Amino acid sequence: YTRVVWCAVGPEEQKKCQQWSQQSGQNVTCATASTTDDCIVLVLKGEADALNLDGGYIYTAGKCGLVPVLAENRKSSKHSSLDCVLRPTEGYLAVAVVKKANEGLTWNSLKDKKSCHTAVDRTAGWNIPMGLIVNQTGSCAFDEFFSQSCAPGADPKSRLCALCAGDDQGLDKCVPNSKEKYYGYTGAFRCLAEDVGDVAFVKNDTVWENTNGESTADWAKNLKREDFRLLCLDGTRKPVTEAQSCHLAVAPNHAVVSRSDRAAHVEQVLLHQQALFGKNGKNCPDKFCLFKSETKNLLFNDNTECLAKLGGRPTYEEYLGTEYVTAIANLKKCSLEACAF
Ligand SMILES: CCCCCCC/C=C\CCCCCC(=O)O[C@H](COC(=O)CCCCCC)CO[C@H]1O[C@H](CO)[C@@H](O)[C@H](O[C@@H]2O[C@H](C)[C@H](N)[C@H](O)[C@H]2NC(C)=O)[C@H]1O
Ligand SMILES: *[C@@H]1O[C@H](CO)[C@@H](O[C@@H]2O[C@H](CO)[C@@H](O[C@@H]3O[C@H](CO)[C@@H](O)[C@H](O)[C@@H]3O)[C@H](O)[C@H]2NC(C)=O)[C@H](O)[C@H]1NC(C)=O
Ligand SMILES: *[C@@H]1O[C@H](CO)[C@@H](O[C@@H]2O[C@H](CO)[C@@H](O)[C@H](O)[C@H]2NC(C)=O)[C@H](O)[C@H]1NC(C)=O
Ligand SMILES: [Fe+3]
Ligand SMILES: [Zn+2]
Ligand SMILES: [Zn+2]
Repeated sequence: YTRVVWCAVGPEEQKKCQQWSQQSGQNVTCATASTTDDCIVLVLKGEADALNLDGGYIYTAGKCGLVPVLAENRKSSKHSSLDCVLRPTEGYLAVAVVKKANEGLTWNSLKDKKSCHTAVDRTAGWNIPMGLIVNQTGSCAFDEFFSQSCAPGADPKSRLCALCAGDDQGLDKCVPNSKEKYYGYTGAFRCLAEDVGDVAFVKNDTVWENTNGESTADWAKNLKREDFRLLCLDGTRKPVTEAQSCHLAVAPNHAVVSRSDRAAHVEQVLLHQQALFGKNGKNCPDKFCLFKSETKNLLFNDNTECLAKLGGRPTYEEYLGTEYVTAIANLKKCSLEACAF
């Protein structure tokens, strides 16, 4: 009776999920929704069991009673003796990236420029940068800071969606799923790489994984790290190698969430699923790899080494931390106690 229903966001994730479902022998089956919020609703209704969420979405799900179950864990440097599944998470660096050729663009001259965001409500793409901007300008009119943007999830007829391109046909403009060309970490970075936007709000890893031949994708194969600069909060610009000293915040890792009454069951299935399809899995790269999808980051981030257990059985507030949680609450005053559904 240990069957788990995963929630896929958009048709590309659905496709990957179906493959996983086939290989799992129906231990995992798939539900699909157009947006992450819709997937959250499916979980609440008990029509789906779980999905992997960015920190920003964990906050939404948390208010509605969903709980973190396992966290994405990437390549470490320390803790190297301890196993991946037991190793603590280090969190990723949220950064703002610009073209080197775009001289004189600093943090202090971002107003009226063109911005690329992963999606509304996400940590590096929205919550961190817009929280900082709202704070600095003392205004809730974050919708009027940049001249134009691609922020998937915003009103398709607003300036916040002006730069979004939609799918292979121009349909689904600004939808918060991989159908939108400039959606997510990869899409937001592509938005910058193609000079549609002036700045991209992504995490540190995105820059590295899509430059100097790390990505064989059409738009990325010719990109060089040296051609990019990170915007620091002190008004300086640094090479992408200096992320440790030039980031906007440290973000809590993406995590699997489920309804609390299903948490234990979801955990045991997943631990077994990754033994089969994880980084060193029995059937990866032979038959299926759960953490691969050609830089598209479908279901999970492509740089995920393993899903790790969470020390101290944390609530959603403890995981994201009190630092990050307070930032979100303040930004959400612009747009204390309620589930948003
Ligand atoms: C006071 C208000 C707190 C905020 C709200 C409550 C949060 C409650 C949970 C957080 C507990 C704090 C750290 C405990 C931890 O598990 O982590 C390290 C301990 O690891 C081990 O070796 C355990 C080995 C176990 C063997 C025994 C079986 C050391 O911690 C330090 O190093 C860790 C990796 O080297 C980072 O995870 C951690 O930061 C964390 O990194 C991420 C970036 C994320 N953004 C987190 O939000 C951040 N921490 C906080 C508190 O925000 C960092 O401070
Ligand atoms: C935008 O501005 C608000 C207002 O300052 C920032 O919220 C504030 O965040 C700090 C740190 O999270 C909170 O201060 C304190 O933290 C210490 C722990 O170090 C704690 O001991 C104190 O009780 C206190 O919370 C502060 O409470 C909080 N202020 C308010 C009014 O909620 C927010 O972080 C800023 N946004 C961004 C993205 O920086
Ligand atoms: C930013 O992210 C990049 C890529 O995720 C990190 O570079 C990787 O670091 C590991 C060891 O920590 C190396 O073994 C990998 O080969 C690197 N990946 C690539 C694609 O080059 C980098 O360490 C991160 N920077 C910070 C400051 O966290
Ligand atoms: Fe994220
Ligand atoms: Zn820092
Ligand atoms: Zn606790």
